[PDB]
Amino acid sequence: NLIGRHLRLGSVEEQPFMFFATEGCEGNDCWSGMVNDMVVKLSEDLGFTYEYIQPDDRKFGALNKTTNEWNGMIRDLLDDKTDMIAIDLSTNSARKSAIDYSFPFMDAGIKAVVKGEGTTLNQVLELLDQDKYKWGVIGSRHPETLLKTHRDSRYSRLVDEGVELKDLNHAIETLRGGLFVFIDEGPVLAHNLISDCDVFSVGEEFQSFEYAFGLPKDSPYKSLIDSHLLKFREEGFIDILWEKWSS
Amino acid sequence: GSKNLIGRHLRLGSVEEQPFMFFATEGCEGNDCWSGMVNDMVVKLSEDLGFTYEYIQPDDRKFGALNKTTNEWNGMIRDLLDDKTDMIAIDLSTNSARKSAIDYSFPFMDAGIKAVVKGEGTTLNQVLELLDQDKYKWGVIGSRHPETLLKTHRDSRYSRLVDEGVELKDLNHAIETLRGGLFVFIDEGPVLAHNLISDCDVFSVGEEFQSFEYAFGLPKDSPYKSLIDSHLLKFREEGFIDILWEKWSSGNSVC
Ligand SMILES: [Mg+2]
Repeated sequence: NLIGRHLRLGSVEEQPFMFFATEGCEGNDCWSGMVNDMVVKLSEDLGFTYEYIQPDDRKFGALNKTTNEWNGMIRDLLDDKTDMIAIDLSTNSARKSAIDYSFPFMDAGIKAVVKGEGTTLNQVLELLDQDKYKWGVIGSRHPETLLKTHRDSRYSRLVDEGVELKDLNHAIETLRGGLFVFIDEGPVLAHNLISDCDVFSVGEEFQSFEYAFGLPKDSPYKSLIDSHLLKFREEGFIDILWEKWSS
Repeated sequence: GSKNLIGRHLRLGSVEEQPFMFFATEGCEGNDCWSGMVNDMVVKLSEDLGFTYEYIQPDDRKFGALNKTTNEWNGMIRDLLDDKTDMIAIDLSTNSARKSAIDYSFPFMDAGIKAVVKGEGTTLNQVLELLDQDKYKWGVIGSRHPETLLKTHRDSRYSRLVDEGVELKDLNHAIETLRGGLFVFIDEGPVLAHNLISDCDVFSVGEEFQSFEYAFGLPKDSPYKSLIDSHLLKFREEGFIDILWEKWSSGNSVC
């Protein structure tokens, strides 16, 4: 079904899933990481060519409830600028209302972290009842969406009253600045903070979701992508790649 | 697209597999014979999506595997392929053999293969050690997912394990045989965790291995997959699946 086809793949840098070199490379060779290794193997086995297309707005994607419009990689997919989103794309109901997901490749949860040993914070909602710590989530990323759609609207308060963060670099910078709880995703934080010995978890992880690829509704490629991703998991390839790429 | 589930009557494949499904064999009729985590999910789905349903068990009482001699399926998988059912509503493990013939819903639970053992004295650290000894017997249940995963593993020593193990008919027979002693039973983590909670003389053989999911089974080209997938994702995101596991899975331990 994919032999000879060309796939336009939405992606962005998100270590260790994807690394994007901004110079010293051309085309697909600018990309590396766990997801890139998956795409390369898919392309070899299924016989397609591909390219990566980043959203101009550099966002993952969320639905703005004021305008009822999407942004980020989700929007590029809906606009038919891409055929599939190849990244750690978290599963949530808002996205599911607009796009499909492939078979998942990894489980993930929401994790909150803070700099400084011995934090008094036991659970993130406690942030609302104090002013020693600031906190935040990154705009147009999955954790913001999950917290805003949580049944307990105190999670919407956390988002609305938090610091808006531009991207992962900005968030980690702010975290490393102290007195700041950053709420994001376990696997991304596990990598990326491996060497920050003075950064600690706040509470336990919460919400259970998956990382998958994103597909447009009625994609003719979903069946094959799903089958091959399942085989990757069953054969141990996903675990081998995580061991290869995660610090 | 246009087709939804309102007013449809679904035939759902299932069998008893505690704590996912319990089937009463007397003193009940129809859907009232069924209870468990999966039943609670189906009830909620039926209310939200507007379908009625019944459960249909395969006569062979198998989950389903592909016979490489005949190229035919059995169990719930076969019933689905034969249009006796519309969806398999159970802890249906994801594997590539099944995926060649059917689709899966969005998953509801992670699971792994787990090996357990009863016996005093020397014990085992990893299942392949079984091949180089004769103190312990061992087995997997025929036409169930662990057998399929071991038979398709690229290390054919796992096929030896299956081929040289004792034949087990179903979960009751396997647990019976395990409790008889000097036996390694290789099955699925969540199933064993629930059903062996009180067996203080049953221990692990190594760590869990192979990661897969439990999902519902759907025929290829089902007009209902999108809706079922969306609703199952919402169940997970809302914490409903976790609440049901806490409701149904065994707690405490006399051990
Ligand atoms: Mg999973």
